[PDB]
Amino acid sequence: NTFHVDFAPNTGEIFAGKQPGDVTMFTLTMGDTAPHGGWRLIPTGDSKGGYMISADGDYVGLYSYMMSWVGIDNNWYINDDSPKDIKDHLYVKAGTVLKPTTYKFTGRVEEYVFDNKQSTVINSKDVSGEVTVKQGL
Ligand SMILES: OC[C@H]1O[C@@H](O)[C@H](O)[C@@H](O)[C@H]1O
Ligand SMILES: C[N+](C)(C)CCOP(=O)(O)O
Ligand SMILES: [Cl-]
Repeated sequence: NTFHVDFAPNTGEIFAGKQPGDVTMFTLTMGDTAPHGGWRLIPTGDSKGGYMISADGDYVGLYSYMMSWVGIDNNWYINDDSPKDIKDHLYVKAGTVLKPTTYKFTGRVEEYVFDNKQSTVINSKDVSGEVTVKQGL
């Protein structure tokens, strides 16, 4: 089926400290050419509520560009009817302190349709990814 999703950690190195600017932790690309109503990311496990979890026991908040956070529902969502693959990124807010360790994210992605118009889930995939933060000496 034409539904597809790519959840990948960012290739570039991340450095421990107060992040100098917005830094992408993960890249998320999902799409379908044939009809649907929208898309959502439901964080799972210890990612509950939009969080990366460190091997030091720290949660760090993830933010989105394309989608919008609904905490009442614990999901990022975006409503769009179009074939164009959605280019979205999970990132950390500037000034966010990162520690030189391994940050994990688990979730599941869902696709839907509106009739009428309340969410019916057409597809799901379980995304996950990790990013290991380097150090500045
Ligand atoms: O486009 C409808 C959306 O409404 C939001 O409130 C909800 O959190 C999403 O899961 C989705 O149902
Ligand atoms: C934005 N969030 C509520 C999903 C995560 C929390 O972010 P922050 O409290 O780490 O800034
Ligand atoms: Cl957000």
